[PDB]
Amino acid sequence: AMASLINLTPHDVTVFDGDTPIASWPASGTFARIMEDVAAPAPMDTDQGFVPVSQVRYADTVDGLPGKVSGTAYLVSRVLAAAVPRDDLYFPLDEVRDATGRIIGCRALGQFDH
Amino acid sequence: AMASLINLTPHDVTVFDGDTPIASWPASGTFARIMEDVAAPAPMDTDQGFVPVSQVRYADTVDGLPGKVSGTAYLVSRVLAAAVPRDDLYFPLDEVRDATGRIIGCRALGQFDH
Repeated sequence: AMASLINLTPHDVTVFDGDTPIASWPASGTFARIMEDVAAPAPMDTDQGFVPVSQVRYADTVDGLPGKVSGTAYLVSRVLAAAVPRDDLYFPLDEVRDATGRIIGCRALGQFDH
Repeated sequence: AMASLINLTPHDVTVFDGDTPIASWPASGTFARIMEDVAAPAPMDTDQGFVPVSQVRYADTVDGLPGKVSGTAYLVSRVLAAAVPRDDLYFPLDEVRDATGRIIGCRALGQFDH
């Protein structure tokens, strides 16, 4: 039935119903992500000239993502949710922005269908 | 040797060396992405109250991504590049922002190491 969500993204997540925030989860301080190692750039010859290109290697595990348990689930980046086919991962869906374009909330959470 | 890059993202991609744009590729109008179908939200019972959650289904192919050829490669979203382990996909790396936080360029391109 009821679950609590822990926010593993760098920003507070707030769901808006119209102008009313109906749920909010503070950034936990932990950022669930697949860690990377960005190599120094090497030059690529393009029509536009020489362009720096870095190879990016990624870990085989996720950092900052707790284990599944009954009754707790996780707010993560959409990119992580796409990469990790777990059914306890939720991401902000339908971003709500202020006039400057800054994200202040979302209209729903999303879950990838597996 | 030399390659041209087609920009399959919604924004112009400009690589900066310091304050100087050393390469730029205009948005082609085609956005390479795995297409989605977002279901109507269903309620999830959370400690924060009832929250709308949409299931998101994704296609088995990529839309807007041309076939590999010698001498042409593709600028795509980092999220697509992560999902599709092709060696002709490049994404903006090390975003350069103006004072308002708007992305105006990048310092390099990235490629995921396979």
